[PDB]
Amino acid sequence: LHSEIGRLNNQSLLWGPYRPNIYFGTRPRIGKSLMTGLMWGKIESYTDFQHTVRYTCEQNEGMKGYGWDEYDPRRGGIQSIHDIQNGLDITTSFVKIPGGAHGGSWAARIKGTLNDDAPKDQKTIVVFYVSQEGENSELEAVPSENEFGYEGDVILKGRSEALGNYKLVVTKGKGVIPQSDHDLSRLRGPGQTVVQSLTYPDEVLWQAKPILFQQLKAGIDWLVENKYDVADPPPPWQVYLLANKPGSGNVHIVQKVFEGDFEFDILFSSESAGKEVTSKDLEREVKQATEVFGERFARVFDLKAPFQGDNYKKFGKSMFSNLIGGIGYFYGHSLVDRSYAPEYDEENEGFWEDAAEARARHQEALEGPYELFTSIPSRPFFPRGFLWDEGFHLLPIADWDIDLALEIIKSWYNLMDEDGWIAREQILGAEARSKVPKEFQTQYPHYANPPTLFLVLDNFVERLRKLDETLSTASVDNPEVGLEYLRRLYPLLRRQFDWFRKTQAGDIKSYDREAYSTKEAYRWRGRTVSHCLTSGLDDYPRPQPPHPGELHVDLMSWVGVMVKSLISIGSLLGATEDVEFYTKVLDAIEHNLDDLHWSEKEGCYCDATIDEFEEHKLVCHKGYISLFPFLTGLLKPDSPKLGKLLALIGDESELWSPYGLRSLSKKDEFYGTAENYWRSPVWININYLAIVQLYNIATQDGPYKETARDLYTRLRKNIVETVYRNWEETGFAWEQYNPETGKGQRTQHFTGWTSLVVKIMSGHH
Ligand SMILES: CS(=O)(=O)c1cc(Br)cc(NCc2cccc(CN3C[C@H](O)[C@@H](O)[C@H](O)[C@H]3CO)c2)c1
Ligand SMILES: *[C@@H]1O[C@H](CO)[C@@H](O)[C@H](O)[C@H]1NC(C)=O
Repeated sequence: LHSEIGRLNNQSLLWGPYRPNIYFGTRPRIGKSLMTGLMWGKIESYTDFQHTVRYTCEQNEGMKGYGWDEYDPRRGGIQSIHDIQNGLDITTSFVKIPGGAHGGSWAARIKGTLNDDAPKDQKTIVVFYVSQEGENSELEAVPSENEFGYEGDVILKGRSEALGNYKLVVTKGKGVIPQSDHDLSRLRGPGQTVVQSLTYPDEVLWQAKPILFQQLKAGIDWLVENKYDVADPPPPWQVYLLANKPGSGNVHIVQKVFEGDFEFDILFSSESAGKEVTSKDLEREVKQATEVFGERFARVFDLKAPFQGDNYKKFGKSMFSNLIGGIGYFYGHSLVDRSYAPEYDEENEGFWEDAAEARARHQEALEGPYELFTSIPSRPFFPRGFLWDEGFHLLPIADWDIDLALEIIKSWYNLMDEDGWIAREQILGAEARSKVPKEFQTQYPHYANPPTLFLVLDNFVERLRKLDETLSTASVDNPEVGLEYLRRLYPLLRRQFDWFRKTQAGDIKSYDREAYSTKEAYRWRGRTVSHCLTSGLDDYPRPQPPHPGELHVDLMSWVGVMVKSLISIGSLLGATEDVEFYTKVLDAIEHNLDDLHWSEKEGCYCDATIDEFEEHKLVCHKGYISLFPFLTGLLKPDSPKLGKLLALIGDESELWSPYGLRSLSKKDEFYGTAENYWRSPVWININYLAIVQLYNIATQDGPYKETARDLYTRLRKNIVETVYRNWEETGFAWEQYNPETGKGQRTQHFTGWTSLVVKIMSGHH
């Protein structure tokens, strides 16, 4: 039955708009297959279209906003794009139709409406670009009856091992098509849908913009050669209309020009299924998907007071939809330094200069290929897998569709190498790389990232203990299936646990350090004078200078999160030998958090170094780091240390702003200094951890029940309202929030862990 659910999940999830790096495009969960993308831009001049054309996601003055109004990857959804530069409001509706043996069928409606500022007679170029990778696959444009292009539908017939036989149709659509009275119309026609069918080597098919522009340029060169000149030039929109040449190839460019509003459909029909998909099917299944999205949202994200209002529900639907709508399928080689240079051990003072010298040997090489199916922080800025971000992303997604979340977890752990390393940043293939400066592509097998994916696994375990509808929960509804998933993943979780303990070890034994355990102590590898990128809190202040005797309380707390998860999963699988070890490690971390990291003077947890005189020193910088044992759920609800942490959390002069918890205390010497990334702003991912732990204490007997209830109530309200007010004013989820003004700052379209807000509103943890 595990095998049966696996195949049905495969078939359900195969097709999607799984190219979140571009406004709109489709690909299946197959490395070398059929991909589509949408391009559009106004044309007012002989030179403007190169500057107006849209393809890859951006955010700037020219784009008001964009995102998914509703989305669920098994069914499809609706995207809204508000383009000021091109004066267009665009809708892309995408729907999946199950059937046959090859992942089913799908359809898209593209609709563009001029805004009130646009010229009513605006000419808009729209391109549908289709590519297919594979040695033994075929794709052919059926030629038109008409001389110069198509009056009706463009039909593509293709075949592959992976998709079987299929037909991809771009409909005639509705809208005025401009007609040229120019002499050129005798050879190029007066204006119509055109198709160019081309072949390039498989590895460059993703470069749609340059491929398109090379064809436009060859057309303009043809005009120059054949005496079309500035004495009497064709109109711009005819100069940029490709000569019709349909045929077979691994690239097909479908170009339409519209005057005023337009719409057209894309119908992908799987031959292995029944009747071919129609525009009538598309309209019906779009209406059905909305109805089903609506009913699941009310069940899963039942917003509690005081966020019951319709405004909050629309806000919640927008944040959730953009998070799950960012799901991508990536395929290609990663760039990895596999030298394991001894400088990467960082055992000496000044280790950052040694490691810089090693990096400057440039022994990094492409390896793979790998695939990844994952949500992303940001379409315009970070359209790729980040390891600790994905733990936050999957908390709401698992509520929606636990089988989807387990698919993404499996996809991530299938990247783990023999030693137990997953790269914190997955840049798979040339397309993924095109967005990342070379200096920043190379992954390092000594760089960790917080194991936040274990949190998702903890939610799954608690749910396990206590057709698209049925599939979404198969892995909890059928315990045999749930357990088999954990049996197969369990060794990889354990391998990662051992990797952390082996590669991120701190030094107790070699200094004057007293503690309950000689073993449990941790130091993030990879830190520079001003940074610790691997912790996730890039520029949160750490001991100066960095030093091989450093110990990091967040890293120890993360290892606690992992042991506790392995106790749970180990127990379920009857791995008795394993569970007794985990139990002794947990006990050791509990004691060593106090013996190495607790400051009585300051009343919080601290990172540690060793002095100029080789002695253990605490270095206290009050902020997220100070609370880590509490954020990760390691403290007993009666702990005196908890009470001191609750006082710190609640203190307005330290962490507590009207807009949420500050990353760093106003009292710290490093408040608002340097890049001020994690040195004052409010981050929703760490606020979400605080909110969940306060709620845990508020719904249990103990000395802090009422303190925790008050802080829970207020922090939930402060966080939700800051994210909502900013969404209402800007249309955006932001990366972080200003604790003086409450303004969203840094990166827009951060959905992204800012979307946890939908879990905070729905409550009941
Ligand atoms: C002056 S700056 O404000 O542009 C600035 C200051 C400092 Br210092 C460092 C950086 N790095 C750039 C950078 C690269 C890749 C992803 C991110 C986004 N975040 C950063 C999160 O910290 C990380 O936890 C999270 O996984 C990651 C993904 O969501 C950012 C930028
Ligand atoms: C889905 O089935 C195909 C069959 O060719 C298989 O090779 C592929 O790995 C499966 N997809 C996954 C594991 O998501």
